Amino acid sequence: AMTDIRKAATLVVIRDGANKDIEVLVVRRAKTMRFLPGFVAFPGGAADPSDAEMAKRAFGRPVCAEDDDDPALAVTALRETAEEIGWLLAVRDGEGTKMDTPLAPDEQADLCKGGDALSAWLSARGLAFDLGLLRRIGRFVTPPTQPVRFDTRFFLCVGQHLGEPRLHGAELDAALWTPARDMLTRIQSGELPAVRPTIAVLKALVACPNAEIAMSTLSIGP
Ligand SMILES: [Ca+2]
Repeated sequence: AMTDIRKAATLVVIRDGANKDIEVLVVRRAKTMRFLPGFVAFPGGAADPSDAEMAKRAFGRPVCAEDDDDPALAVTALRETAEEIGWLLAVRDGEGTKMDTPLAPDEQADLCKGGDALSAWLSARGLAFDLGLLRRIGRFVTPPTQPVRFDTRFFLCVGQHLGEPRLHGAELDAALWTPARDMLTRIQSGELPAVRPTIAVLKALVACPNAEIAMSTLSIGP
């Protein structure tokens, strides 16, 4: 009756792909999940307390940040992405050297234990996120007609350097780089379910000529 509106964030990782179309990392929730089984989405999830702590050690600020919680939510998005697909995006040290390697299976497994695992892994290394590599592209609150509600902050970043996503555990049954047009058609046709914000991001990416133009202009309006 008095539904929690859960703060969350999602990361839309893109690259310039085949046929001059943008490609994006998507994941699919396993049929065994209790909430939204089989839904396609981008990596993301609920805010954790260590997210704002890591944001205070971060470099820079998200492009098109408008609110005081944008740095913490950018971190939420980056953390959830590392847990889901095994890559830590936008990491650097004090000298500006970028991390460009994936997490080993064991480090991804350790990050999925939750708590302050990511904050600890970064702080043992003197590393932090460069939030300047993310663009705030939207904010969506689930309609009050829904029994489970989120207030989700969407960020965009470019992953032209990334290899393949790697899963940990059973929550997701698939993860891949897909042209945004391909995925959109599959949702519009009814083949795969997706929440409204997911569709609206895919349509924005399809209208966009390339990843540089997206990092300069992308915005999802309700
Ligand atoms: Ca997640």
